Amino acid sequence: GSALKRINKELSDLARDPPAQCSAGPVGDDMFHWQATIMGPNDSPYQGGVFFLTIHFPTDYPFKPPKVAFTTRIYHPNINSNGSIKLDILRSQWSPALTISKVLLSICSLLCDPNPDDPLVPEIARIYKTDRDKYNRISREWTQKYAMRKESYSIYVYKVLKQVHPDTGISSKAMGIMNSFVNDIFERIAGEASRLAHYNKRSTITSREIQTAVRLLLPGELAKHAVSEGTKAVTKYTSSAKAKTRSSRAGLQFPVGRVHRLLRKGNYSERVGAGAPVYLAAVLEYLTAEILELAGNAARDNKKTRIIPRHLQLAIRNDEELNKLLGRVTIA
Repeated sequence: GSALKRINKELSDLARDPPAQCSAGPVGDDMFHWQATIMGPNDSPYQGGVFFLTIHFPTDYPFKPPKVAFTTRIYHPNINSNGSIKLDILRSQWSPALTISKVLLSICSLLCDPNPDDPLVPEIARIYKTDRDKYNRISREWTQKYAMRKESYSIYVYKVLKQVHPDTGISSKAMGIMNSFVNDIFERIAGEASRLAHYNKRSTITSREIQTAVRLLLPGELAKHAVSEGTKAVTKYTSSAKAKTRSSRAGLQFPVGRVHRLLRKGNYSERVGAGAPVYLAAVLEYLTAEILELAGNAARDNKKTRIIPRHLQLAIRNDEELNKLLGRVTIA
């Protein structure tokens, strides 16, 4: 679609020469929903703070303006508690010629030079005009008080397979599918968790939002066992000593740090608790163990010692719950 491609080009343009004091990227695999971070302009009382914004592209982009709003509380004549930004380009003076990079730069200038004559919060716009010292001081108070290549898991898939079926291998084509399953589950769970975080106005994704997403997106026994594996992992991670590896502290084969990084890298939320990646990592490992156990069992009926894409198709189709989860994923 034109909207998508236009969005993808701006990202490419933004990626090469990012805007000063700014950065933006999609949320998960959703190109129509971005997260943006602005470093406190040096020529402003907001210096030192990191402000988080949300961006939503309409279907008719670039012929319609993007919906931009602050998720971090800020004190400004043109920004209200809803994060709404009164800026001419955002609504009145939209043009397809503008870019998200230009928008963000126009917002930065707005923080350096407010427009108190066309205000969104009158009290702030009055304090700004009559007592600039009071405005600058409160701004810093708020700044201080509020603004402070598909992934591959071949090793861990291999490690789980060695636990479940020590004498069964997996072809390269079968391993690629595994990576597709793990990445899809990651995207869908994280995506939902992000939704829940924004929905309830939470700046940190914790194991709480990871569990609710699992309980909602996984069917029947898969969800019940998944929730059990995620809980057992988070319990072991808290009690276990700090000296050993995050994955080891949770008794998992999958990498917590990598998941934790991806949780941040994906812009699913402003922050990500330390429990969240453990929970998701445990959930990812369990499903991998389930899929690999069935596939290997499938490779055995045909007297094969190496899982191939066919045995993966079979293991999913033979299990009602898994097929409900992995039906859409392609299997060549």
